[PDB]
Order: sequence, then structure tokens, then C-alpha cells
Amino acid sequence: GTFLFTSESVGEGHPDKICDQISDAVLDAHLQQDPDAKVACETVAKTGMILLAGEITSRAAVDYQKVVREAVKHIGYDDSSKGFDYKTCNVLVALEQQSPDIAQGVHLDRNEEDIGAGDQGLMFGYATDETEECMPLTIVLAHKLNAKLAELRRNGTLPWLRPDSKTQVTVQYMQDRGAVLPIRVHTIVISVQHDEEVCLDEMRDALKEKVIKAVVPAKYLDEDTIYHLQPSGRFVIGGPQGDAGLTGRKIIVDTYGGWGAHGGGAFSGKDYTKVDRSAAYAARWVAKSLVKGGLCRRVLVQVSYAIGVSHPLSISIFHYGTSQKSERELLEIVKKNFDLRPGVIVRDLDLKKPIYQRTAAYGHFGRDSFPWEVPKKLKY
Amino acid sequence: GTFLFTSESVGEGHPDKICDQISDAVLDAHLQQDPDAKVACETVAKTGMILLAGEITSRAAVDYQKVVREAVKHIGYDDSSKGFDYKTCNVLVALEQQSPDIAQGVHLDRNEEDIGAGDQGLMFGYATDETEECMPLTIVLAHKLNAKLAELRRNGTLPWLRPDSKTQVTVQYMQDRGAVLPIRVHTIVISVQHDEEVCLDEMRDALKEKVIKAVVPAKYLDEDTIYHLQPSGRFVIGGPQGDAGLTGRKIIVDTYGGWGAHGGGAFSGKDYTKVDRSAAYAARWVAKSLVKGGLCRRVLVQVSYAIGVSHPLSISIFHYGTSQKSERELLEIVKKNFDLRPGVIVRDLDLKKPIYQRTAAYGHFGRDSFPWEVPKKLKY
Ligand SMILES: C[S@@+](CC[C@H](N)C(=O)[O-])C[C@H]1O[C@@H](n2cnc3c(N)ncnc32)[C@H](O)[C@@H]1O
Ligand SMILES: C[S@@+](CC[C@H](N)C(=O)[O-])C[C@H]1O[C@@H](n2cnc3c(N)ncnc32)[C@H](O)[C@@H]1O
Ligand SMILES: CN(C)c1nc(=O)n(-c2cccnc2)c2cc(Cl)ccc12
Ligand SMILES: CN(C)c1nc(=O)n(-c2cccnc2)c2cc(Cl)ccc12
Ligand SMILES: [Cl-]
Ligand SMILES: [Cl-]
Repeated sequence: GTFLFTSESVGEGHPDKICDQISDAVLDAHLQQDPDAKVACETVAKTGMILLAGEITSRAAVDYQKVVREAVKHIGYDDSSKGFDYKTCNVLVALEQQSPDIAQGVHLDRNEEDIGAGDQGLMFGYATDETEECMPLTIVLAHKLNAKLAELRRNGTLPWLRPDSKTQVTVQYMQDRGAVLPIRVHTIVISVQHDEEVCLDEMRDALKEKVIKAVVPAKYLDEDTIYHLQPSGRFVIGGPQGDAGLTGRKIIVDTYGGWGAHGGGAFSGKDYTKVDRSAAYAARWVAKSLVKGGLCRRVLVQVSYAIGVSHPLSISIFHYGTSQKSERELLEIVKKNFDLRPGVIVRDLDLKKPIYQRTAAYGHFGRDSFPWEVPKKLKY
Repeated sequence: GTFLFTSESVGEGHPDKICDQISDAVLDAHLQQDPDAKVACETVAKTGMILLAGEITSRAAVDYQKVVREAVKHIGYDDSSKGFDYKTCNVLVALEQQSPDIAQGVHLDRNEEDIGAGDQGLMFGYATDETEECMPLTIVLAHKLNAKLAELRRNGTLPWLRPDSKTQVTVQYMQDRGAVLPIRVHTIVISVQHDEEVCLDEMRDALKEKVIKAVVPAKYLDEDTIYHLQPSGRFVIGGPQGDAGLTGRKIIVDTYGGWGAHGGGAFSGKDYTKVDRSAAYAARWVAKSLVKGGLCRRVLVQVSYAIGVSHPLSISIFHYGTSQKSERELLEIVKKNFDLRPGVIVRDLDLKKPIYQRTAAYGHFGRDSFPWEVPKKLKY
């Protein structure tokens, strides 16, 4: 019954993640002034460049240069020695209003509760009782390794660190009637951008002793655990200079690390009417409510929409064999307890609040008791 | 045992898909001259603009203006009345060489068979016996609906059609010990860009009679099937003008339509050393080989890598209950029959061949007998 499973995560300065965080900084800036802003902000990053491209209709007055540069500053790209600098990079803007054809079909002259979905699409929610926060251990550990690197960079413990990083964790699990039980960590990868002066051995020793041991419980690590630390051997060039980044290119890091499923939609840079985000958050809320409600140990929820239509077109449940109730019965419980119209999700999950930049690194789920992480008490 | 499942697809002129096709036109142009080109070409599309951003090291001499414009011409954006024109759009290039830090850690001075993975990451392959081509019926039908729209546009049957389209199909399935059996089509969505003169009723009638009936077998359609045809009511503005597109924003349309799983990596614009593409193609090849070999009715394969390391870090199998063999036994059969080092996959799947633009619309799998679609005869 033993098997392996692998998940990855990336740091705040990974170029795709920079784009997600800037897209969400833009969204938050609009929502602080206009809770009903319609935002579809894509970000592209390459050497010396942040480009914003997309569609925004809003009553807010947003200074894009300031918002972009402040987000890059927070990430830590503040000097040409690091490969990118918020003070001196190019910020280019290609933003137009939302298509009036989309606006008239989705929200114009619609009662909020009855607003149409902002697009068609499919979305999934997942939860697993293997951790208290109901997330896969593989991705929780991968996120925490990136967070630890940023913590040691910011407190000056390891001043050779730069903001761009990636981690990957392979866990060996056992299973019991579809539930999964972590046994040990089989393999860890860490790659992180660094300065020109630190040597490989110093970095590898610090990554094992100050990063991995500070995050992964010793009970999961043994003589057979495989460590791939700075496996490329050199990572001085990094950030957008090493690799072009785009918004919505880390959708699996944003969600379940390979577990569960994904409908394809990106979260960052989108207001609640874009069901790629709101319905995925609601589906996480449903899945976590079923697991914390004791109805199943693990569960996957699919939902889908048509542009301009409020009610979902389909809802489906997969319990991996971890419920005594059938998937049909669980689906009936979901339909009796949840209303997944976007105009209802916005109220239940408070989705006009400008907390989106906080979601754009380290995963959107299993952290900070955001509304979609607080289970709903189920009646049946 | 009945349940619903939904998948979507998009047309060649969907703005994200335009980007994938241009990224792969660039890759093919390089591979036609330099089979060993290192390509990481992202594309961004917004009103009047194609931007190329990324990293290419190649001995080829490529005329980016010609390659981009020819790809847009093929798609059908050839006039300002359609919202985008290959003859007159802006083509901007932000392409640099591959990072020397990546090159030295991945491939420089390495025997080809022993080249390192071009990045860390996780990838999945999936196959299902529900169709001859071993793909989910939901996504096969969704792709064929987009192909039919492009066919009727190009042959002048429905001259009001434009290249930007989306479709979505919900199938009602039965199940038998983990295998899935399609029963009927529950809901179909079609949204397609159109000219200013055609009315909604004309479009809805043509979509049902000339598109859906020409693709979906009548046995799946009944009095209860729900049709959402042009549900937004108006879609004159389209393509990049209606919505900014980016490479690698249709990764679920490119693969299994929500079924199976995804590791997060985008395919288009990348040469074989980027395991996001090559290892996902090899994992599809493994999954299809297990199903066509009669070992299981449905199967999921995970693989993972570390940058600079040739052998995968992990391989895992999930058979959904559709094999008499355990997942451990199937994994042993996979390890005895396949070598998933990128420098071996390139040879088995002929991945230096410039056929990538052909993969960049209508899904990378279940079509055209590409090498990853030809099962390997298994020994055990
Ligand atoms: C390996 S790059 C993708 C391939 C790249 N576009 C190329 O031209 O080969 C993906 C991510 O890996 C990380 N990376 C960049 N340079 C690296 C290096 N020298 N060693 C390890 N990881 C690196 C960064 O997080 C980057 O965004
Ligand atoms: C609905 S748009 C995404 C949201 C958009 N960025 C916004 O500003 O609201 C996603 C895709 O839907 C399609 N689309 C564009 N305009 C549409 C319309 N008026 N009706 C239906 N689908 C449309 C195109 O394929 C487009 O790429
Ligand atoms: C309990 N086991 C054995 C697994 N549980 C899962 O949920 N999935 C899985 C993950 C994502 C989508 N579909 C299924 C697995 C996937 C693989 Cl490749 C291997 C093992 C498992
Ligand atoms: C056989 N049935 C009942 C299903 N089979 C699947 O393979 N998955 C599935 C799809 C993707 C990832 N993990 C699992 C399902 C997912 C849902 Cl939400 C509902 C039903 C099924
Ligand atoms: Cl990456
Ligand atoms: Cl889209």
C-alpha cells in the first residue's frame, strides 16, 4: 500500500509568482476605492520589465507605477546586483476597459445575487484530513520551505539569499480505504537564487541545517532521504532575468500540488465575478466543510458555469472511498447547504475585500483562516 | 452510480491559444534549422499586440516578425473588422539567450542521454478506455465542437463566425469498478465571436443544427439536454481585444479536461529539455500503453524531476480500481519498460522534430498518432 507523491512550491520572487502578486496588488488597489471594480489584470515579467495587460472598469484612481513598484519592493528586488530593482525597472501598461459585450452579458442591469458567471469554466475544490488545515502534506512542506528561505533572507541570517526560489517534496504515504497517511519524506529539492560570493558547500549545508531541519519534522527524515540542494550547481542569475514570468502559471502551486484536480483557471488579477477564482474558493470551502464535518476523510468537488448564467451547470463529488455515504448522498448534502451562484459566493466569502495580494504566494488554501477556510456547519 | 463531469475546449483564435500557437511556431522555426535549439518562448496578446518574452539559445536565424504574422494569418485574424490583423498588428520582441547558469547545470558538456532535466517539477499522464483514442469523451466532444466552428468559418458556410470560441460539455456517466461509461450529454455551452450583422436567433439555430448535430451523436442528445448557445447574448469584440492572452493559460484544455491531474507546467514554446512538456508527453505514452496493453481500463501516472538531474525523482500509478494488478505491480511494469530520462524520451518520442505548432490547439493528446499516442508493447 506504500506509494510516493510529489508536490512543489515557489518563493515570492519566482518570476511567475511576482506576476501573481502584482496582479493581485492591482486588484486590491482597485477594491480599496471601488468594491465593484471589474478587474482582469495580467502581468508579464522579463529582465527590467513589468507589463500590465488586460481589462479594468473601475471608479478607482490607481497609480500603476506606485502599485507595481511597491509590490516588487516587498518581494525584495531592490538592486541591480539582485537582477531586478523596483526603483529602476520599466513599468508598461496596456490596460483597457472591460469589453462592453462581456459587461452587458454578465452584470449590467443584474441584481447582484443574480449576476451571471463572468465566464464559462470548470473548477475543483479538495480537502484531506492528513493535516489539520486539510491540505496535502507534500505541498504544505514545500510552501513552508519557501517561507523559511524568505524569513532567513529578510532577517539577515543568510544574506546571500535572493528572492527567487523553488522547492519540491516527495512524501512516502500509506493508505487506508482511500485516506492517506504520511510515513516519511523520500526526496527534497531546493533551488534558490544566490549571490556571487557564497560557495556551493556553504549553501548546501545551510539549506539542510537551517532550512530543512527548521521546517520538516525529524520523524520524517532518515538515512535514506534524498536531498537535491542547489542541484543545478549555480543560480546567480534569477528572477525575471533568468526566466520570463506570467500571471497564472503556478496554478497547481496555488491549489493542491497535483492532488485533487484543476479546471485550468488562474486566480490572480480577477475580481469575484470571474468564477475561475470565486467558484474555486467556494469549492475549497465545500470540500473543507465535508471533511471537517466528519462526512469523509478526503473529497473532491467539481463545479462548472456558463458565461452570463448564475447557477452552476453541474456539481460533482468524488470521496475516494472515504465516506460511508455515497457520492450521490454527499452531492445532495452539498446542494442543500450551499448556493454556488457567484452573487451569493461574494457575500458568503466577502470577496469584495482587498485581501488578494495575501493569497498570491504560498498557496490560496490552508492558511490564515480566510472565509473559504472556515467550515460551514452542515444540516442534513 | 450516475454522475456528471464537465470539460471545456477553446478555438484557435481564443487569445490564450493564439499565444500557445505562436510560441510553438517560434519553437518549430528554430528546430527546422537547429534541432538542439534551447527555447523558452512566452507569448502575450492584447489589442494590436503580440509580445514575445523569454530565452532562446539557437544557431537558427529566425525572422520573428514573419513567423508571428504567419501564425496569426493561419488562425484567421486578417482584418481590423475582426478585432485583430496579422498584417498591421505590433510584434514586440524581448528575447535573450538562455541563462548560462541554467545551461551549465542542465546540458553543457553532458552526454545527451544523460542531460539533466531542464527544471524541477511534477507531471501526469492519463488514459481512459471510454474512447478508442483513450481520452475523456467530455473533452473530445468539446475539442470537436471548436474544430467544427473553424471548419464552417473557413469553408464560408457560416461567414459571420470569427476565430475566438469556447465550448463546454457536461456528460452524464455511469461507472463500473472505476471505469466510466458515457450515457448522455447533459449540457453544452458554445460561445463564439461573430460579426455585427448576424442576429442571436440565427446564430443559436446554426450552432444547434450545423455545429452540435454535426459533432455529437444523436444517441447522447435528448429532450432534457440543456443548451447554452451564445449565453452572453453578444460577442462581437473578441480575440486579444476582448481578453488578454498568455502562453500556458490553457493547460487543462491541452491535457485531460479536468480528468486525471496536472503538475502545472505549460507545454508551448519549450524544447524537449523542459520536462514540463517532454515528461508529460512520455507520461501520456505510459498511461496509453497500460490501457491499450489491457492492464487497466483507466490510469494516472505521476513523474517528477530535479533541475540538472536526469532520472526522475519519483514515479507513481493510480488505476482507479480498474486493474487486477496492484499499483505496486503496475509501477514495476512501468520501470521495466520505460526510461523517463529526458535524454531518452527525446529519442523515443522524436522530440527534436518541428511538429509542435500542430499540438497547440485541440489538445496535445488523443490525435494524429504522434509518437506519444503509439502504445509501447509491454514485457512482463
Ligand atoms: C529552470 S527555469 C525554466 C526554463 C528557462 N526558461 C530556460 O530558459 O531554460 C524555471 C525556474 O527555475 C528557477 N531557476 C532559474 N535559474 C535557475 C538555476 N540556475 N538553477 C536552478 N533553478 C533556476 C527559477 O525559479 C525559474 O523561474
Ligand atoms: C470572458 S473572457 C475573461 C474575462 C475578461 N478578461 C473580462 O474582462 O471580463 C474569457 C474568454 O471568453 C471569451 N469571450 C470574450 N468575450 C466574450 C463575450 N462577449 N461573450 C462570451 N465569451 C466571450 C473569449 O474566448 C475570452 O478569451
Ligand atoms: C491513494 N493514492 C494511491 C493516490 N491518491 C490520490 O488521490 N491520487 C490522485 C491524485 C490526483 C488525482 N487523482 C488521483 C493518486 C495519484 C497517483 Cl499518481 C498515485 C497515488 C494516488
Ligand atoms: C468515477 N468517478 C465517479 C469519477 N472519476 C474520476 O476520475 N474523478 C476524478 C477526476 C479528476 C481527479 N480525481 C478524480 C471524478 C471526479 C469527480 Cl468531481 C466526480 C467523479 C469522478
Ligand atoms: Cl517555473
Ligand atoms: Cl479564457
